[PDB]
Amino acid sequence: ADVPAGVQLADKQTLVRNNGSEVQSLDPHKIEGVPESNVSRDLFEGLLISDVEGHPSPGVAEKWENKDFKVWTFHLRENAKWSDGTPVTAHDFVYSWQRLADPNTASPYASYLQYGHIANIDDIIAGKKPATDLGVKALDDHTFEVTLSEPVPYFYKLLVHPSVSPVPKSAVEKFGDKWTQPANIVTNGAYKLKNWVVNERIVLERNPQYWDNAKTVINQVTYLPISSEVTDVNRYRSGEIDMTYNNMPIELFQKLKKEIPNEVRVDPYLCTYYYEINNQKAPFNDVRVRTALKLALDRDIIVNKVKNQGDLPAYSYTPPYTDGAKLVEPEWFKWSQQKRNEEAKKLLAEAGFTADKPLTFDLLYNTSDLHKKLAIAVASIWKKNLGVNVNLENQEWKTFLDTRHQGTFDVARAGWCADYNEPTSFLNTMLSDSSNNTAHYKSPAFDKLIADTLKVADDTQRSELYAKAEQQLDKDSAIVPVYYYVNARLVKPWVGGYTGKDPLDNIYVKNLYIIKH
Ligand SMILES: [U]
Ligand SMILES: [U]
Ligand SMILES: [U]
Ligand SMILES: [U]
Ligand SMILES: [U]
Ligand SMILES: [U]
Ligand SMILES: [U]
Ligand SMILES: [U]
Repeated sequence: ADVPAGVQLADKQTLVRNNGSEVQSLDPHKIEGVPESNVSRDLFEGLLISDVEGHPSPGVAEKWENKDFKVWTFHLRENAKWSDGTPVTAHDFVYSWQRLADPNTASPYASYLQYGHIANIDDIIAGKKPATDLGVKALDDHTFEVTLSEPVPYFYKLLVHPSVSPVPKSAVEKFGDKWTQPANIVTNGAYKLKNWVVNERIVLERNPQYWDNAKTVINQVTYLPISSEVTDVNRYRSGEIDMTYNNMPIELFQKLKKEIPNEVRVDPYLCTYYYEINNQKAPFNDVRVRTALKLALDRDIIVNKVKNQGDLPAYSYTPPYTDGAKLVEPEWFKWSQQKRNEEAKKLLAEAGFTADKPLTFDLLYNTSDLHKKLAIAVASIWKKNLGVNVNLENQEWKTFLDTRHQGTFDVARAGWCADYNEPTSFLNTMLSDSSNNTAHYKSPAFDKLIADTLKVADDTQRSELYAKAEQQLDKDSAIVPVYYYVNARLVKPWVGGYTGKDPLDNIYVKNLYIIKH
């Protein structure tokens, strides 16, 4: 943390953050969500990290070079250590990226190495070559070299993500799936794991072996798993929570802006809220049905009337303000809702649905006051506008993600936030073979458009291809875009270091500090 001249620090440097839900895991290769990544950034540190404003910056690698954007060489700082005192080396990264790639690990983020185009990853994911053929090597203990199959000028931006953080081989190998328990885990970030009580709390304590430990200020941070946004706000206002999770309750938000304006942080956020359609399950394999659902949803009611927190009506998957996005707003988005409603009704009537044999399906969401309120509103809008019936179903976070991967669903509430600020951080998840493709969308036309983006060495041609890829996605109505998020959360006045400037919201508790109060 960089504490400004003249700020008086509190004697007690502890922080309590709400984290939305119980994490899927603390293993960097088994996680895919925001709550998981929130904890992962304090415990495991990769090659690069985001600074306090979100720019990719030195992490374990103090400096790096690239040859033709294909061969990337990372110079690892000599004093990088794990919490047990042992050095962090390039061998740790070699083992770790191989483990990520290995199909036996079944990482939801195995395809992150396809997004970076690391040599031989397609063959490794497919079981054709062993994980040891991945194009990574330790040239020495402090030098990690990555070889890509084609030039990727933005490759280094990918490297702040938890899936490419190192994991300690000896603990993994010795304890298997219990390696992340507090008695066994070993970490290389600014913190170490102290306590982990499922559905209660995660408590982290400063890691004195962290190379940048002298600049860490917070000695202990607790992450809570509260999925009720009302409850989070309540325990924030009671004094227990210093930073809410960034999901705000419809019940209280308007009141909060008038009651504690200075605590209500609202900043840009590269995330999209949408209804994910299971594209492989009838009748959702019919484009007429998917298009009907997309068009009948009334974003103006949802965004400005029911939620009204500053979100923007969405017409794409990639947020339009992503670095490199130059998207074309489709003509349907400019129509009246009435006109969208008629076309929708028309498509379902065309698809064989009637008042007597209507369209009935489930709407799955992760337990939340916000998602439940939005799902009820969407259910009523779809009922009223299109005559479709929906059965709402909530599931806890971890189970919810597994259901989507399983494909044991119809429609699910969903949100995707960028892992790196470039359109492919969204678009790559809709590739036929992506491990993150829970829409189960498979389009050769879409796959080809994205494959072509690294076959040109021109930024405008690349941006035109992303725009066309979004148009392919939209034409197929793979999903139902709802709104682009704003990052809205409450932060006590004594919490220093949170700028709100990072559109990815990659917070590190090592950058924060408690002001005397
Ligand atoms: U004190
Ligand atoms: U650049
Ligand atoms: U940029
Ligand atoms: U269903
Ligand atoms: U509620
Ligand atoms: U460039
Ligand atoms: U105080
Ligand atoms: U105090």
